[PDB]
Amino acid sequence: RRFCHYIVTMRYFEVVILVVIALSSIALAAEDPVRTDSPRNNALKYLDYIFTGVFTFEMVIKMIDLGLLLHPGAYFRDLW
Ligand SMILES: CC(C)CCC[C@@H](C)[C@H]1CC[C@H]2[C@@H]3CC=C4C[C@@H](OC(=O)CCC(=O)O)CC[C@]4(C)[C@H]3CC[C@]12C
Repeated sequence: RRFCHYIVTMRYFEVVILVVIALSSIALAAEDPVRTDSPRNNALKYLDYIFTGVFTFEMVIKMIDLGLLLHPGAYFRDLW
């Protein structure tokens, strides 16, 4: 399945990741600090669920494809 992981990251995947990043940044900029229970916060929290799911899916794909700290050139070998 590692070849599938390699091919998924190339199937226009960076653009989708960037779109998710931008939309989640706008979602962060749209929160209401003072009204902690207003419906806007309720919608943005669902948006945050979606963005968290997408990001953790990408992170798991990266773990599987590149491998953990066991060797250089893998996950945790970058601060990013
Ligand atoms: C090149 C990059 C840095 C562009 C940056 C643009 C956005 C990061 C910022 C600029 C001003 C922000 C907006 C300022 C406050 C509003 C109102 C906010 O809530 C409302 O619509 C008011 C109605 C209500 O409170 O119920 C929704 C998000 C929004 C559009 C924000 C969306 C994100 C915005 C567009």
